Amino acid sequence: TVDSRIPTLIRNGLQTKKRSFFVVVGDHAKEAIVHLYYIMSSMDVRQNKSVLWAYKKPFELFISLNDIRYCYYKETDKILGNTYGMCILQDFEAITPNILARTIETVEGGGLVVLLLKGMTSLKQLYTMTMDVHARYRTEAHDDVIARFNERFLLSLGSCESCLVIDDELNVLPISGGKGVKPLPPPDEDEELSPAAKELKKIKDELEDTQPIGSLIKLARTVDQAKALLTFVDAIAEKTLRNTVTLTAARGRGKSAAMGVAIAAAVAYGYSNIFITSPSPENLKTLFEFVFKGFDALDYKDHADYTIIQSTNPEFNKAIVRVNIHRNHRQTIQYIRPQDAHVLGQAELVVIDEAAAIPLPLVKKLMGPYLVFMASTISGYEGTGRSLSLKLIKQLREQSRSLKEITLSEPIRYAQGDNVEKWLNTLLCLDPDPSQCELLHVNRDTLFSFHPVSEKFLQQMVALYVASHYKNSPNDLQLMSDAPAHELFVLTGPIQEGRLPEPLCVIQVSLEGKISKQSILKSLSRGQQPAGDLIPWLVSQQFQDDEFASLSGARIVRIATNPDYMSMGYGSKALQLLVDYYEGKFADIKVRDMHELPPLFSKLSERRPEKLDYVGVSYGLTQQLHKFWKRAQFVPVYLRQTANDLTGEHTCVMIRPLQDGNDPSWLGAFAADFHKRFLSLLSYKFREFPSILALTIEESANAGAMLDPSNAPTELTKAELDQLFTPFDHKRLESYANGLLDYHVVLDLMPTIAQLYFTGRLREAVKLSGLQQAILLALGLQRKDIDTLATELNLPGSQVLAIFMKIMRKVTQHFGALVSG
Amino acid sequence: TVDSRIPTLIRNGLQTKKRSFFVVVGDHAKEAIVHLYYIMSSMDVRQNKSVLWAYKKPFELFISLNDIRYCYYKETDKILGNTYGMCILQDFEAITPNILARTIETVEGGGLVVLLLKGMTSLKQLYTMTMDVHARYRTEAHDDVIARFNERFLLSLGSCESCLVIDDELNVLPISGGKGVKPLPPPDEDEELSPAAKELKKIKDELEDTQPIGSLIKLARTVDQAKALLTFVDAIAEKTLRNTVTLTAARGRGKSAAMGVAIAAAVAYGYSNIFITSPSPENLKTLFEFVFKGFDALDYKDHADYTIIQSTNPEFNKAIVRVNIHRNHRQTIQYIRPQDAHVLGQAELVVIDEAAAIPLPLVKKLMGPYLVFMASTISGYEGTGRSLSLKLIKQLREQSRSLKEITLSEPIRYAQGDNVEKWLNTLLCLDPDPSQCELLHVNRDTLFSFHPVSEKFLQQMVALYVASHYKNSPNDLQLMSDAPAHELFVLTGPIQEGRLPEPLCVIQVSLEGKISKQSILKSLSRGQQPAGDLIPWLVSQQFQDDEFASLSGARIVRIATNPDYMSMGYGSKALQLLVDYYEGKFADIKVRDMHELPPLFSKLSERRPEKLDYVGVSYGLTQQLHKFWKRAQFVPVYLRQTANDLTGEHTCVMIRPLQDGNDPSWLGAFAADFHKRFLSLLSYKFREFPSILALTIEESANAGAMLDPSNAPTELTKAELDQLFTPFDHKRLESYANGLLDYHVVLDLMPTIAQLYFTGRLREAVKLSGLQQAILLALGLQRKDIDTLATELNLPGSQVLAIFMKIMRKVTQHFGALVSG
Ligand SMILES: CC(C)(COP(=O)(O)OP(=O)(O)OC[C@H]1O[C@@H](n2cnc3c(N)ncnc32)[C@@H](O)[C@@H]1OP(=O)(O)O)[C@@H](O)C(=O)NCCC(=O)NCCSCC(=O)Nc1ccn([C@@H]2O[C@H](CO)[C@H](O)[C@@H]2O)c(=O)n1
Ligand SMILES: CC(C)(COP(=O)(O)OP(=O)(O)OC[C@H]1O[C@@H](n2cnc3c(N)ncnc32)[C@@H](O)[C@@H]1OP(=O)(O)O)[C@@H](O)C(=O)NCCC(=O)NCCSCC(=O)Nc1ccn([C@@H]2O[C@H](CO)[C@H](O)[C@@H]2O)c(=O)n1
Ligand SMILES: Nc1ncnc2c1ncn2[C@@H]1O[C@H](COP(=O)(O)OP(=O)(O)O)[C@@H](O)[C@H]1O
Ligand SMILES: Nc1ncnc2c1ncn2[C@@H]1O[C@H](COP(=O)(O)OP(=O)(O)O)[C@@H](O)[C@H]1O
Repeated sequence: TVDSRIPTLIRNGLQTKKRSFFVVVGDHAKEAIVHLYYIMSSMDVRQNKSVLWAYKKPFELFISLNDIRYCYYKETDKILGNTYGMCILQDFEAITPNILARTIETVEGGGLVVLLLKGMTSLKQLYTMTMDVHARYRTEAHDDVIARFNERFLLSLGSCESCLVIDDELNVLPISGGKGVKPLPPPDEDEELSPAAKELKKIKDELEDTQPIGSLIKLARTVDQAKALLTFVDAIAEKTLRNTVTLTAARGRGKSAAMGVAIAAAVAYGYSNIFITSPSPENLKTLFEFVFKGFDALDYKDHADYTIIQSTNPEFNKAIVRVNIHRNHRQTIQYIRPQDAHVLGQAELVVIDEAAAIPLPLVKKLMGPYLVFMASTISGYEGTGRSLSLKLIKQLREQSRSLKEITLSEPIRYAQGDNVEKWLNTLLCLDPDPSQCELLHVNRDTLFSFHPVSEKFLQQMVALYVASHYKNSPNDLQLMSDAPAHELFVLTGPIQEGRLPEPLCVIQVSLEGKISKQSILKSLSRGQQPAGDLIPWLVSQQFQDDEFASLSGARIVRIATNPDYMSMGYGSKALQLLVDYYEGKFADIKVRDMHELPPLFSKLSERRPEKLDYVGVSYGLTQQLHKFWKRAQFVPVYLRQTANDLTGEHTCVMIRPLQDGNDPSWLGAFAADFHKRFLSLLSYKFREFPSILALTIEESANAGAMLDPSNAPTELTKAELDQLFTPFDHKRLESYANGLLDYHVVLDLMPTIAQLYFTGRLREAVKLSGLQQAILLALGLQRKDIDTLATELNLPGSQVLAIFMKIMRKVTQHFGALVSG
Repeated sequence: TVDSRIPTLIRNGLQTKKRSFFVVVGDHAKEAIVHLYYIMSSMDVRQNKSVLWAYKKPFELFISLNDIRYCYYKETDKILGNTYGMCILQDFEAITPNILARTIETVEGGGLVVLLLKGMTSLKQLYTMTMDVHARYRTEAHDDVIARFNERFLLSLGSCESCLVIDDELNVLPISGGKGVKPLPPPDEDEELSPAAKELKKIKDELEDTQPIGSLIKLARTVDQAKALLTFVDAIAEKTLRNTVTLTAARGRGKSAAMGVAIAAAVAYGYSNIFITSPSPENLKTLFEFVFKGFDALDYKDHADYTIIQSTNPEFNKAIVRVNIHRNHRQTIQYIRPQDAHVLGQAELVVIDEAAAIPLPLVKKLMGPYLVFMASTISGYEGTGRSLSLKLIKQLREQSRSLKEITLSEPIRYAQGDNVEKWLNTLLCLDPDPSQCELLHVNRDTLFSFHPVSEKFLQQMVALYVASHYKNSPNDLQLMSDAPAHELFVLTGPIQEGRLPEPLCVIQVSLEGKISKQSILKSLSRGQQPAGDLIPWLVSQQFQDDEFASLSGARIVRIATNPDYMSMGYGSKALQLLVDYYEGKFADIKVRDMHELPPLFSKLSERRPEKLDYVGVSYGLTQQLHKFWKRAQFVPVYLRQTANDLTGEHTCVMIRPLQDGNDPSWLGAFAADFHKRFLSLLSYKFREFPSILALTIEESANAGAMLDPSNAPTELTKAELDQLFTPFDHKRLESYANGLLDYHVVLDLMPTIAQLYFTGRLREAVKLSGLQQAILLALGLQRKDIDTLATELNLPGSQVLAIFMKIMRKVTQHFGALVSG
């Protein structure tokens, strides 16, 4: 006698085409799943689909009757863009937030989601379970890890109306939030149909006569997708290259699939040069899948009218790089990286999938005097921050000849308003004068306790620091929840009682350091790296130092303010409060844990700070971001040569010696060493730096070198000048300074003069303005051509020569005076 | 009573459609020309065309009745691709060989060519005329200039059968070679027509039905041009991109015009991406002229089916850069420079006009997996050497899927076998064991005396040294003929009597130097440059030296061997003979000058050489050419940073101190100064040099610095090493040498280590192989990326790191031993 709730929930999910959720507890879950599949199959025959099964590393007879796909947790990326009738998760030890999102969105509506839990006497042991991720965050300085994600995961099962926590012998648990589910009325679909379906049938048959719309539009499944297809084709049909269509929606809405049909329409419309740009070739798996689907709807013949060129040479062997069409005249569909903007000088259509993830300058150069298609993801898994989307939307409007924007709401695989989708979005959190503001430390125990007040703030703070991420990674939530030493700080204004304060800025601080001299020397003699810390474990390796790792410090993992209050002062003010705080300036029912709840908003005054020596931040170098860090008295110590592939910017590490009463000389050695490294390294992979940006780093690094008085530079004597330049070199300089010689001859002297000036030897003798320093820096250490410098400075080439010659007569006169005197 | 020869010659030229030549002598030539035009017009009405007139800086009534175009001698390039019924040259002072060719080829068949000569008592004063060109060759060391081109010009008038040296009062001179011209038989063209015309009419009407050939083929004027059109279109019609058509002919044959119709055919055939590459946009004036002519034959409508985009922004405002076609789908015709090979990744047709003038590597990268059209000029004005054409033809055959070659012979504007064309080609000369060979000095007085034996050798030697010129410049003949100090040397084998020796190698040596210390200081204090000499006038300016210009030397203006005997030894052997020779090791009838003729083949033994200090050569740097010069014991002194636009290579100057018994130390200072300049300048515009090529220059320059013993480098002491690297830098080096650190960290030390090695400080301490030196040179002084180095060396990137790490453990151990010891 099976319980009647399981058949009731299964029928409810199938009738409305919304996913159902189940969790099995026990060591004999094989009996449960086969009974679950029996109920699902005995009530409907349209669900005999693939049963996705994921593990890290009778039932025997039944597994040989239905299609089962076994996919590894690390290999779950291969099932992207697919559809399965049931998702199964077996090993709890490896279901990260990223994996949970990936294996859930690939389930069709009306299916089942079943999660396998190992044999348990009671469910109270799940909150303290070990994982495969706390093993990452273990450090010798901070080892103990408190598991909080499992606490939130088990408490959130009650907030899902389609979740049934089933048992080994088919029994329901009180923690399940769907125990009170009532059966739906019997379906009546013989004549009555959903209004969206009637609207979808209306638009399909209305344009059936017209071609190529009549054949392509049958591929659409939603009204929102269909309206995008007409919007795309309408731009194509005008045969005018002054259009631009921007599409934004969530993940799983069909923007990429609708993008492919738009491209297939353009091919049939007589378009020769078609280009696709995307952050990764992986994102084009579905886009190129529906181009062929659209081609099949157009009755194109394989190996006769089109060919598929697969770029199997690189690691992404499955990626499609080019498709050639030779029906009447040779038409082509080429996939290029966003950086390759030179090929687009002859194009007619550019499709930019996931344009939000592309850096804004790349999109700016990608768009030209042709037709551009754009798609973006604003919510859901792998979403984008609201700030970058706003920047992209505003930028396109400035360029506007015609721009049209559309949106998609209804999903494809599951009905809108899905219960499991809402539960997962909530679980992963996918979607005043500064002087009066005060910083508050957020207690992580109450924050992730799934309390209604706690949950509301968690959504606000999560959306605060993911508002600028190029891609939304849910694994960061696992990081904050289960970190051993990460502390969360929020800056709020003066807020009255009864109203939760609005987070104006969120700072995540990780405690780093306390490295024993044995541990550093053990691994500095090898190539292995625990990578528990970043700032102490990099400066020690980069500088081959032994004392810095022994210090104790903090790493600013993430700092973000509200996008509405940007450039107002709520970020710098939070940093100063955080800096002063570390300076010691402030002296089987499983209900939510109502007890053991400390004040969520524990003020900094009532908590004693730790004794810290420095604060460090590792961040992607940008001119605006660097200016903010330098304002907070940070000095660079490191700057990675290999620019990040996704963003195109170099990682920069800054360290501030916040502790007062301590020697500011251990950092003076680090800043000086980097400063002398930067000058010589300005020609290796730093040649692409703008002159102004590279100058600012040099000034900041030089300022940091002044923390140590022993690093003060000495003047240049006459004896040193003679050792550096032969009399032939001097006579060349005098003639050029008089305007009697071309500048090309005196060009080998750039490294000598520029190094002398920027190392401080010539800095006090001759004073140069901001513009002259930038030209000398580029010509001397970046080895930039004059024409390249003229373009970058937005100045004529002759004017650059005039400024450069001004630099010489200042240097030439001092050199002559030094030798003569 | 006018003489009957002028009407007879005019009728002869008109009937056969060959140009006629006249020369007028006197101060009242206006009476002669108007009588000449009267005879021309009174006998035919199809000659009332434009009368081109060129000057540097009644008749009044008659000039207002006919079209006259006045063009400046320097501005004669604007009449390129035009057609005129009569060419007039007035000022003898500026009719250079280049100008003479330019103003002659633009005359239609049957027209007149009249050259105006100022009033003369006798013609004997023409041989000694000053010009506007000898003013260039005047030098303070060598001032007197003997005019020989005018001597050859006046003697060659007798070798032209259509040249009548007319007088002021219509009288003929004995020097004229057409005084015995007999009248042609009366024409019979009512029914009888030339066989070429019948063949031309046959091919036009045969393909009249077929389109787009039927309309385009009417543009052809010769059978050879027509056969090219069918050859071009046949490649287009196959719709297969595995074809390549190479066209070679003389200048004025119609290769460019036939190229345009081929492009217009491709547009009508459904070709979207069409690209044109040429050395200069000027060469495309006629090609783009006939594309529109072909478009008009296709009845394309301006501003409705095609648009003309003119690149007026640069200096070549008349150049057409792009043409867009939007009849059915957007088709385009884009003009790109040969260097821009990245855009061709999507193309369907590439037209390479004047492919011979393009460097071979550029053509190699221009051709890809598409259809390529090629045209070249092999003879006539602005021709190309036989060596480069052979290199291009062979290279294409190696790449062969299908290749077809065609040729054109019959001209367009004038009938084949034109008398004036043959006279001009002759006038401008447009078209054994080495141990047994001996060098011979060619006497310039007899060489340019127009003697039948002398003329035959002149054609062989001219074709010898223009066999490698990218473009054929006839002004060089004016240089050799009227130079004040240039001496011509030819190397011949042992040849029996009665047979003129075959020139195996020709060397043109210009005597340079003897600059007073006042003259150098006068202009070294200013920016003006007489530019009479090159090697003494550049080393003095580049090095700010005062003694080198006072020396006496020789410049090897041009050295070329027979293309059949290349890489055999006839060039190096001639150089050694020339070097030893300067070392003093060898103790109104105007007939051709039969008297005053020295031995044309005066041996070096019977002529006393001049006391010389050095021999210098200015040449375009190539790896093969540099190896030959270094073998002859030459050392570089200069290397221009700005690569030549046409060829893409940098000018290099080498100097050899051939004089024995003299101090080889004045050059040791020059070579050492360049060697220290090259190391620092390897990052400014020399970054494009291959590692092997840049290494060879460094070795050669370093070897030259050894001529001065005082320039020998000293060893590196322990004190110097500590001054260069801080203990942090040393500890970084030890860790990397052990394989305990990434190579990116130890990268700022490249300029320090590479400079130390290549300056000689570390050269004797540590020995590096040829491959290791090249990697260290590029990574240290060229700042090349590893991936760039891996591609250039045709080696995997990991292997480059392995070799680079080998370089360190040699340097690291010496540094440790130096400090420890
Ligand atoms: C706005 C803000 C800076 C200050 O906020 P404020 O508004 O409060 O500025 P304030 O008024 O105080 O001073 C005024 C002065 O600030 C300046 N300023 C004004 N506006 C801007 C501006 N828009 N940008 C910059 N500077 C600005 C200046 O212009 C002005 O000078 P001015 O005064 O006269 O005008 C800060 O709060 C904020 O939200 N930044 C956005 C989030 C962020 O990135 N924070 C830094 C994180 S570091 C550790 C870290 O994790 N790094 C990473 C990052 C990514 N990745 C990977 O890449 C992927 C995603 O990228 C992937 O996810 C992965 O993660 C990674 O691996 N590691
Ligand atoms: C062939 C030749 C070198 C030796 O002749 P050989 O056959 O005899 O060589 P040999 O047997 O003695 O030694 C064997 C060794 O020679 C080597 N070697 C073997 N074959 C080659 C090879 N094909 N090329 C190179 N090196 C080779 C080596 O590979 C082998 O080593 P290996 O041994 O084991 O194998 C010489 O004779 C010759 O024709 N060179 C062609 C004409 C030329 O350019 N001469 C130099 C002129 S400099 C002053 C000057 O005016 N410069 C310019 C030039 C242009 N421009 C502007 O650019 C426009 C036009 O460009 C425009 O017109 C304007 O003018 C300008 O402004 N200024
Ligand atoms: N018109 C359609 N017809 C059928 N399936 C579709 C359609 N549109 C989307 N899908 C489903 O959605 C998946 C594609 O993901 P999609 O939502 O297009 O990515 P994105 O979120 O980038 O738009 C495919 O696996 C497919 O099953
Ligand atoms: N098919 C043609 N019809 C008329 N004129 C032509 C034709 N072909 C060549 N010409 C004449 O030749 C000139 C073009 O020079 P051309 O010989 O094509 O240059 P290239 O020597 O590079 O082929 C034009 O001025 C034109 O008058």
